[PDB]
Amino acid sequence: HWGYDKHNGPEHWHEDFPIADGERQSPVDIDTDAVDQDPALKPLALDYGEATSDRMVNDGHSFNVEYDDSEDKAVLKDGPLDGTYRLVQFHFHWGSSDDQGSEHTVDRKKYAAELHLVHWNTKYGDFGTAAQEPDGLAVVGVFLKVGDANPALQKVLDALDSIKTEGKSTDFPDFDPGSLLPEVLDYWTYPGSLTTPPLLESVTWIVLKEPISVSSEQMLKFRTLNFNAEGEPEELMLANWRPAQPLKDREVRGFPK
Ligand SMILES: [Zn+2]
Repeated sequence: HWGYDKHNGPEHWHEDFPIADGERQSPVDIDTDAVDQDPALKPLALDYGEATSDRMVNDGHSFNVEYDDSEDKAVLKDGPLDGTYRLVQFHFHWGSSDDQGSEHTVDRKKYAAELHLVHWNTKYGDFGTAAQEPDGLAVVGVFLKVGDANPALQKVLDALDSIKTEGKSTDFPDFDPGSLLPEVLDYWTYPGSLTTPPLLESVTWIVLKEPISVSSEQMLKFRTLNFNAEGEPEELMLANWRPAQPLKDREVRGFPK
């Protein structure tokens, strides 16, 4: 049962999921004195106005806000991409104290948490087919910097008491995922992987340069979730981040530089 504790955490994942030691694993440190420009890169296009959130679910690893991805209500295009990517869900990673918790780092700096907006390439018909392809998935990562409380985020945090344990779900309508974005969408990109098992090497990462905020009090709420199901031994989600993995000569590109 993979997790984040000392016996089942990231340093052990390679036993059941050997791709953990792969060529294109995520997250990574983004060293900003090593980032390259590429005139092929474009502005990020996030078309989220019509998005329809459905529900929030404690999956035993984090919690996911699920979207209707049966059509193009919430899509990602451009940036480094060459197709149309539908938003299926977003979730977060966070740490046990506010000084740590992001998966990506920027010149070794750790934010308090990181938002992952997970998308899949429509041409593959569904998420599972897409997850097996190098160009199949695209994840937008947004740092959460501890400081000012964030009203958009509060709406997510207000629902977490309804999904405290694994397998619980709650209705969650009308949440605009764009409300969790910075105003300007400058980004870094590189080829990588999912940051949880199965760790599949199918993700084009788009990591936004500008964090959104979170308060220290808000951060407490993330840590109240339970990894386990009702009636099982409790183990709170105090931390659920994978550390930086080796870049292995992949190119990190930046837009606009
Ligand atoms: Zn994630």
